[PDB]
Amino acid sequence: EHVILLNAQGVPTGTLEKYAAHTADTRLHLAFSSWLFNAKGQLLVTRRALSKKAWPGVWTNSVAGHPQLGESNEDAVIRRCRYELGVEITPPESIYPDFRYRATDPSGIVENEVCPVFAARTTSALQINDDEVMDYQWCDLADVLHGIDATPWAFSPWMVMQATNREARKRLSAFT
Amino acid sequence: EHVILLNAQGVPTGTLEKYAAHTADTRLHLAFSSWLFNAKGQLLVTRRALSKKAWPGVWTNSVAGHPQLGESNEDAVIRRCRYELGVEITPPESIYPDFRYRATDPSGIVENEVCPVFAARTTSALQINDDEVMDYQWCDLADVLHGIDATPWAFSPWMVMQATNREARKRLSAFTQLKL
Ligand SMILES: *[C@](C)(CO)CCOP(=O)(O)OP(=O)(O)O
Ligand SMILES: *[C@](C)(CO)CCOP(=O)(O)OP(=O)(O)O
Ligand SMILES: [Mg+2]
Ligand SMILES: [Mg+2]
Ligand SMILES: [Mn+2]
Ligand SMILES: [Mn+2]
Repeated sequence: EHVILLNAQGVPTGTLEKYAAHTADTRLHLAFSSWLFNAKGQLLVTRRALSKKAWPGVWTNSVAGHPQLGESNEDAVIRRCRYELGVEITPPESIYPDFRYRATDPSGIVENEVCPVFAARTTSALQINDDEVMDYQWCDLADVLHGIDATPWAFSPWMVMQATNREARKRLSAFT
Repeated sequence: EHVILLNAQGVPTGTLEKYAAHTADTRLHLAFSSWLFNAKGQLLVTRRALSKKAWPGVWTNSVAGHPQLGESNEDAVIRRCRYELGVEITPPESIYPDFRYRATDPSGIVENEVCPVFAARTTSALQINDDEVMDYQWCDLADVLHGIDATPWAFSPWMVMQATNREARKRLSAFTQLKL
């Protein structure tokens, strides 16, 4: 498992093993983020396990990860959905293609990522991997957005940025 | 370091070392909770360190803990503000003296408490103890209660229980006024 190093524009230039890649000095690399809703249209919010190297125990959007060499983003989303949440989904759709971001977690670990965002529908029940997810909630995107809007700090900075982007937010609410 | 065990009545019967006291079988014990406001009237919200035995890495109100033998609840609040936040405060005001709660944390640790709740004002800078607190925010009370109303699952339930109590809530409003 690797992350794909990106140059100034997003051209891959190499790889690092995923664990060695996330440090206090994390270099720019490829990523994705996805927002999952159920058939009923509830938003799935997850809490990252205490063993995640970056933002452990943080409430965030449904699923995020790092596409591997030669892997489509949509495939990356599907893979991590199965891996973290043991869940099957509809074909992921673009919600925030240009999302890119850098931040530092309370322990000083950095994530530095070009991160296209997607939305999709689960088509199966969840089967949680507790090495990745320590908790989750099915809720209403409206309340979730109220929450991000009221107390952003209660949530991952990445989740907050995606939901604060006008386009992404409008797309998530129409997805719903 | 211990907790003060209480019988069915809220009456002390002795003590138990703190760590050992908090398990899946936690006995009723004495505790406290405090909501801290700075001079501006902003509420301090904190994120419990990852190493906390109960609700590690969870967002909650400013400070909480266990009064020790011979110590008053109010001196408890004061000591813990110093210990966890390194911050001095005004005399803790009682805002929810009869709060009592039981809850199981994401890993099964139970907390079972008689937990009088206080509010105070800080009178010094923070010196966060990262053995106890991994993150904090200064914010507007109304915002926090909106976050609490919207996604209550994103916070420790104790903060939520205390905050949805009408009088404790009104008392907390009193501390949002600026004060020099
Ligand atoms: C970037 C947006 C956030 O760091 C996505 C990375 O997700 P993460 O869950 O940390 O990666 P994995 O461990 O591959 O799931
Ligand atoms: C009861 C309200 C919550 O469990 C107070 C105990 O909180 P905690 O901060 O975990 O106690 P200490 O470890 O003594 O600080
Ligand atoms: Mg992930
Ligand atoms: Mg405490
Ligand atoms: Mn990464
Ligand atoms: Mn306790």
